[PDB]
Amino acid sequence: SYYKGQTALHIAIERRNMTLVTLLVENGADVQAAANGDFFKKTKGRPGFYFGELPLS
Amino acid sequence: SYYKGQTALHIAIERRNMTLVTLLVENGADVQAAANGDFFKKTKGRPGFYFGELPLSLAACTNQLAIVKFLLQNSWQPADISARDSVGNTVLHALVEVADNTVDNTKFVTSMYNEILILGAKLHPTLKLEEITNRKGLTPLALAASSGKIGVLAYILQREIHEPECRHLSRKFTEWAYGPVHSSLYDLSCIDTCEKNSVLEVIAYSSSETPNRHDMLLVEPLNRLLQDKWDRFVKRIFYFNFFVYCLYMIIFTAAAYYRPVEGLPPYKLKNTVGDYFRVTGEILSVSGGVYFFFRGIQYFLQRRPSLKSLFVDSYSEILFFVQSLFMLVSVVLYFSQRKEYVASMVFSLAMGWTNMLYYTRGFQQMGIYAVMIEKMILRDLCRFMFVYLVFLFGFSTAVVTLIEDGKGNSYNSLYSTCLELFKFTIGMGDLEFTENYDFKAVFIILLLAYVILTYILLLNMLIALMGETVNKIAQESKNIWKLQRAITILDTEKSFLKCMRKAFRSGKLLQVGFTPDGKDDYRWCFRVDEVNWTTWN
Amino acid sequence: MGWTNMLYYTRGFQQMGIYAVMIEKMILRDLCRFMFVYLVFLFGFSTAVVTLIEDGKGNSYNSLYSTCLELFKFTIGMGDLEFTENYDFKAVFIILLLAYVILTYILLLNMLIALMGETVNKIAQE
Ligand SMILES: COc1cccc(NC(=O)/C=C/c2ccc(Cl)cc2)c1
Repeated sequence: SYYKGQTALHIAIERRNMTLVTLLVENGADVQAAANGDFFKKTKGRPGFYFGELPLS
Repeated sequence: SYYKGQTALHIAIERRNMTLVTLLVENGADVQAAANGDFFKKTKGRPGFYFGELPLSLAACTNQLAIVKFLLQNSWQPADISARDSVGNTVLHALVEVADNTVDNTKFVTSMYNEILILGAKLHPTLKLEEITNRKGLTPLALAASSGKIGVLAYILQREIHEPECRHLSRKFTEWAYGPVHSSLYDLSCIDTCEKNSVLEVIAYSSSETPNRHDMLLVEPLNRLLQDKWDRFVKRIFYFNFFVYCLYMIIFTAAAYYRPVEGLPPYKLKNTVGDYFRVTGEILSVSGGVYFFFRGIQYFLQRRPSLKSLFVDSYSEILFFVQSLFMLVSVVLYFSQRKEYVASMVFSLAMGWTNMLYYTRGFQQMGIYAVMIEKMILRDLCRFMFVYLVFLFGFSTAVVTLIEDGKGNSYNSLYSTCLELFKFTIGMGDLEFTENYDFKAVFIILLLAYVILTYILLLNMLIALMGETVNKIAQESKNIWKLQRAITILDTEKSFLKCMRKAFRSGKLLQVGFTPDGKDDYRWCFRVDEVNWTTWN
Repeated sequence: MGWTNMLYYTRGFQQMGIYAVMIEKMILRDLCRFMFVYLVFLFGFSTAVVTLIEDGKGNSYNSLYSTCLELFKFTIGMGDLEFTENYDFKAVFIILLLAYVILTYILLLNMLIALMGETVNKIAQE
C-alpha cells in the first residue's frame, strides 16, 4: 500500500521544521525508514522526485 | 449638446482630488452619470480616450484607488458595478480597453483589476461580473484576447488568490507542493472551443491587425494545452490527412501523365483495364478538386478573412483554392471539346505538388523553414523582382531598339531579347548571341551594364537581404509556426462537430474548493507540474 | 567513399576539425531540409512539364527522368529554357519553367546561403 513506506518523520522533514522532527525522533523513532514507493522513484515521466529512501537522504 | 453628458463629479475625478469629489458627492450627487459624448467614444482617429460612461469607470481606468474605494463603500447611492455602458463595456471591459503593453500600465490595470474584482465579490458574492458581455458579446477575457492585451490575459489565466473565502474567484488552483515540486491546476472555463467566443478561437481567427497575436499563445497554459491536444488526438489525424493528400497527388500525377494524345476530348471508354484505371484517376482527381473548392468557400464564409492583407495569413488556403479552381476550369474545358484543358490541369498539378509544404507545419523544424520561405517571398523576393523587371525591361527595350535585322535573325521581338537577358540572369547568357546590330560597342556596353547591375549587384544584394531577414525573423517564424499549428488543431477538432465530441475534450472535471454559497466548484482543470528551488514556502 | 572519408583525419588539426564539424552539421541540419523542399518542387514541376509534352510528331523527352534532369541542370545553372519544342502551348511551358527558376534558383539557393550563414554564426562554438 502507498501509505506504508512513508513515516511521520518523512512528512515532518518535508515541512522542514527542526523542532517537530526532533520531537518526533526523541522517543527513539526509527531512522532506517525506506520510502520504497513508486511516487519516490526516479522516473521523470511520472510526478514526484526521487531523493533517497532514507530520511537522511 | 457637449456640456450635458459631463458632471462636476467627472471633472473632479479628473483632477484626482479625493476631498473635492467627496465634498461634491456628500450632498447626494448622482453616481449614474453617463458621459455619452463623442469626445469619450472609443474612436482612435479622434482626440480623447474612452474610459467608461460611469464615473466609477473613469476612476477605475485612472489609478484613483481612493475614489473607487469610497464610491463602492459610500453610505448613499452605491453605484452598481455591473453596468452595461453605451458600447456595453463594463468597467472591466473599459480597463481592458485602456490596457496597453506598457509595463506600468499593465501593473496598474492588473492591481486595480484584482482589487475591483474582490470589491465586487464582497458587494455581490453571487454576481457574475466577469461574465457580463458587451454588445459585441465578448467577456473581458475575450475582449483582451481580441485586442491583443497580453498582460491582462497572463494575469487572468494565472490569477491566484490566497484568501480562503474569496479565493474561489481565482483561475489557477494550486493543489500541493511536496518540496520544490508542486502541481498547478487551471480553469479552462472558456479557453477551450466550448463557448460562443473562446479565447483560443479568438486568437486563431483574429486578423494580423491585433498585435502580438502569435506571441500571446506563448503563455504557459495555452501552449501546454495546445501541445497536449496535438500529442493526444490531432497528430494522428494530421498524418492521416497528409497521407491521403499524398495519395491524391500521386493519383493526379499518374492520371494526367497518361492522358490520351489522339483525338479531341472527351475520349472513349475502352474495354481495357488501362482506360478504366485512367478514368478512375481522373474522377478521383476531380473529386479532390471539388472538395478543396468547397473547403475554400467554407473557409471564406466562416472566417470572412481580412480583405486588406489576405496573403499574409491565408496564403496556403488561397493556393489550395487556386488549385481547385484550375482543376474545375480544366474539367469545364475538357467537356467543351476543347484541348486547352492541358494547361489548366498542368498548373493545378504543379500547384498541388508545391502545396505539400502546407503539411510541414506538423513538424517543428520544417514548419519554420516553410514560414521563412513564405516571409522571404512576400518580403524580399517581391522587391527584388520589381527592381529586376524594371532593369530587364529597360535594357531589353534598349537592345531590341539597337537590333535592326536588315539583311539568329528573328530577334527583333521583345520576348526573345527579354528571354536572353533572363538567361544572362540564370548564368546561361551569351554575350554575342546575335550580330545583327550596327554598333558592337553599344551592344556590348548595354549587355555589360545589365550584367553588372543585375547579376553582380542585385543577386548578391538579394542574398545579403535574405541573411538579414533570416537573422531578424527566426523567432517570428517560430511563433508563426506555433500559431499555424494552433489553427490546424482548431480546424481539426471542429471538423468532427457531428462525428463525435466527448473524447475531443481537454482537462479533467475537478472539485477542489467551495463557493461562499457552501457549494462545490466543478471546473475542468488541467495540471501543470513545476519545480522551483528558491521559493520554498 | 574512401576518398571522401579522408576528412575523418582532419580532427587531429585544430582548424580543419572545426571545418569538418561544420560540414557535417550543415549536412544534417541545413542541406537535408533544402533537399526535401527542392525535391518536392522539382518533382512537381517536372511532372507538370512531362504532362505538357506530347511528342506526337530532342524527341524522347517524355520520360520523367529526362525532364527532372533538365530541371536539375536549371538548378546548377546549365538549364536551357527551350530544350524542346514538342509541347502544344509555349506560354504554359515558359510560365512553368520561369516559376521553377524563380522558386528554386532565385529563392531556395539564396535562402540556403542565408541559413548557412545563420547556422555558422550560431554553431561556431558548438
Ligand atoms: C503553403 O506552402 C507554400 C509556401 C511557399 C510557396 C508555395 N508554393 C507556391 O508559391 C507556388 C506558386 C506557383 C504559382 C504559379 C505556378 Cl504556375 C506554379 C507555382 C507553397
